Amino acid sequence: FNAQGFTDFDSLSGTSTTWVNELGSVMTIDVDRKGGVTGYYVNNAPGTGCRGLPYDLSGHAHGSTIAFSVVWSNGIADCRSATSWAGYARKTFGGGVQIVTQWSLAFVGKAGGKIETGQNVFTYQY
Amino acid sequence: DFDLSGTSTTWVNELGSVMTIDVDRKGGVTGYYVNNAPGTGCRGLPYDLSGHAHGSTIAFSVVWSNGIADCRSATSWAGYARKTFGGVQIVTQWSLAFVGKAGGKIETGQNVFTYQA
Ligand SMILES: O=C(O)CCCC[C@@H]1SC[C@@H]2NC(=O)N[C@@H]21
Ligand SMILES: O=C(O)CCCC[C@@H]1SC[C@@H]2NC(=O)N[C@@H]21
Repeated sequence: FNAQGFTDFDSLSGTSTTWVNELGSVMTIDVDRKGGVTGYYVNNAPGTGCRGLPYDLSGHAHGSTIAFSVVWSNGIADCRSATSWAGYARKTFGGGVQIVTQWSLAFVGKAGGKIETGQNVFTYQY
Repeated sequence: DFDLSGTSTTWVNELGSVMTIDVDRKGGVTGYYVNNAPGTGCRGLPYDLSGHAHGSTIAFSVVWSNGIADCRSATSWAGYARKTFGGVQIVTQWSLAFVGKAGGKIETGQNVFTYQA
């Protein structure tokens, strides 16, 4: 792969790439030829659980847009939580690459079922 | 409750969208989404869906391109299982990503899926 060449999420078709957000959480995504997204997310987000373990990641990317989800369970830690990202590619004028996302986090607290929301921007890294 | 492994299940939301999901051994989710939301594109044909369920939580993703019709957008839902009075409900927040005349926008809202056997 090359960030120079990056056109849209088609530029990933058949590539392995690592992406860090502003919280230092890292996803390592395998994009297949037909736009299927598999790999692992590492939460390193302060203030939150299940940090620094691999969590299975599945989604799809087409054109400028991408959606993917994690359930926070692998048989090691369970945070009783699932997270979903939808977003679009952004090409930096510096010739790097970004994914701008809204994430939804669903969990069941002492107060029962609840749904927290926010933004992550992931920057391509090697 | 989402701990479904071995079988398909059919869910329908307040917008009258249908999804049918296969939950593997791990808690992985494949299947198709069928949208019929008032005022949206890509209504009535199926789109691939991927995600994961475990315990009282699930998350799944649909890109709206199936080789037939493309609305150049993607949705992810995250949700929690609410027990009603046999069929479990999935209460969810969805984010919808599209690039338009005002570039990348990301709209949000809530969906309740209802089970059917
Ligand atoms: O604490 C939990 O309930 C489980 C881990 C949550 C990590 C969240 S997902 C939203 C945000 N983005 C990240 O990369 N980390 C946090
Ligand atoms: O209009 C588009 O960009 C493609 C179809 C999107 C359908 C949305 S996804 C959120 C909401 N929930 C549904 O079941 N349908 C709409």
